[PDB]
Amino acid sequence: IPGDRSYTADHEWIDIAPGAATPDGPVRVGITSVAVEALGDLVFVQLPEVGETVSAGESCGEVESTKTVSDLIAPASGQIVEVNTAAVDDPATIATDPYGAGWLYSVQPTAVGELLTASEYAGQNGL
Amino acid sequence: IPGDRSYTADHEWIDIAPGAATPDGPVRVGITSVAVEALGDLVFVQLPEVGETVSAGESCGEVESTKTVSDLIAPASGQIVEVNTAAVDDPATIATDPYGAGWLYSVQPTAVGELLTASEYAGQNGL
Repeated sequence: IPGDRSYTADHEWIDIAPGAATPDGPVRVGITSVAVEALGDLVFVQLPEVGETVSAGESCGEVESTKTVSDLIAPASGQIVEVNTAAVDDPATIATDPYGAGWLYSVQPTAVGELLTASEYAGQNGL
Repeated sequence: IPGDRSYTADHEWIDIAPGAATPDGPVRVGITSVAVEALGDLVFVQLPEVGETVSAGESCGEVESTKTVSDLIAPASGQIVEVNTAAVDDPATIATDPYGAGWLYSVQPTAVGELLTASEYAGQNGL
């Protein structure tokens, strides 16, 4: 659980350093290693469209394994700027590298929901 | 993670002790605390019917939160002897006590799938 980003109780991360101001630029969002182990082998991923406005705490897509369908819950309100199409196309990549090449989208934030540090999130997950 | 029972890579348990002969009695199945953490607050459970024959590794029911639907994958082949109507009627009970009052059903096993010890299952999930 990289201490270089922030996390949600719903097992996502957003690349705002904990304590930091929300950047004057697009920040990537993804799922945690704990979500990967929860889900199993990923088979389908549905992302918001580039240019859509999402809201913190609202369901804005899904990740899906052979056994589980799980809603993506936006860590931040804002406009979607990029989607990681390599991730959608080869969802096995998300499981390989959830904090790196497996990022799911980037958002330009106007607001953030409840965010946890890596320590707080690790603690919620018995780590 | 109670050391007294067996676990699957899909985040269930079954009350067969490590190295125990597959028993003459019915044994309980349920989900692990890792499963609960991942799912969130549970709002709906679908279990197999009493009298139904299930197959190890086959999807035999479902647990559901507001954000996730997740298939129950049978740890064991066998006949469903009993279901926890209490947990189906009050699924919050499952999050509160996944290894005790939150058990889901009991099965009379004729076979078992891949099972893991408490420690092996802990090691896969970094606990």
